[PDB]
Amino acid sequence: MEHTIAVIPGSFDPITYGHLDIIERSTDRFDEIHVCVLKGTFSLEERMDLIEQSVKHLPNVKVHQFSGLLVDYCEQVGAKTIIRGLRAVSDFEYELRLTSMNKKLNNEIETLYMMSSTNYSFISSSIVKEVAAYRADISEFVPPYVEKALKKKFK
Ligand SMILES: Nc1ncnc2c1ncn2[C@@H]1O[C@H](COP(=O)(O)OS(=O)(=O)O)[C@@H](OP(=O)(O)O)[C@H]1O
Repeated sequence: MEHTIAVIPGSFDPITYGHLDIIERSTDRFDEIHVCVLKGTFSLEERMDLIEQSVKHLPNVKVHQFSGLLVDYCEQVGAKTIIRGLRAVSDFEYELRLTSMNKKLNNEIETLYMMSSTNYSFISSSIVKEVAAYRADISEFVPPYVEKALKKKFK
C-alpha cells in the first residue's frame, strides 16, 4: 500500500454530525483525507471554516475547495478514492447517476460508499437548517461551532 489519499466531497452547507461521522470513520483507513467543498446558505469560505473548526481533532484531515469536476481535483492531488455516505434518506437514483458518471470520466478513481450510522441516517443539511431557522434545539445534529453559526445567522 502506497500513500493513499481519499476525498470526501459535499457542499457541506453546513457540515452536520452526519458528515462528521463519515469523516471520522475514514481517517484511519487512508493516510490522507481531503474534505472538499464543491459547487447556498453559507458562503464557500464560511463553510470551509465551519469544517475546519469541526475537524481540528483529526490531524490527517485537510479542508480544501474546488470548482470543476471532482475527479479533476482527485487527479491533481493524487487521490484515488472518493468517500460518500449512504443513508436511509439518500436519493438512490441521484447517487447512481453521479457515481456512474464519475466512473466514466475517470475509472482510476473509485467511489466507496460508507453506510451512515442509524442515528444520522435520516438527516440532511436542508432539514437541519430548516428547524434551526425556527430556533429549535439543534445541538443534536451539528457540532458546537456549526450550531453557534446557525444560531448567529437565524437569530
Ligand atoms: N454523510 C451525510 N450525512 C447527512 N447528510 C449528508 C451526508 N452527505 C451528504 N448529505 C446531504 O445530501 C444532500 C446532497 O449532498 P451535497 O449537497 O453535498 O451534494 S453532493 O451529492 O455531496 O455533491 C445534502 O443535503 P440536502 O440539505 O438534503 O440537500 C447533503 O447535506
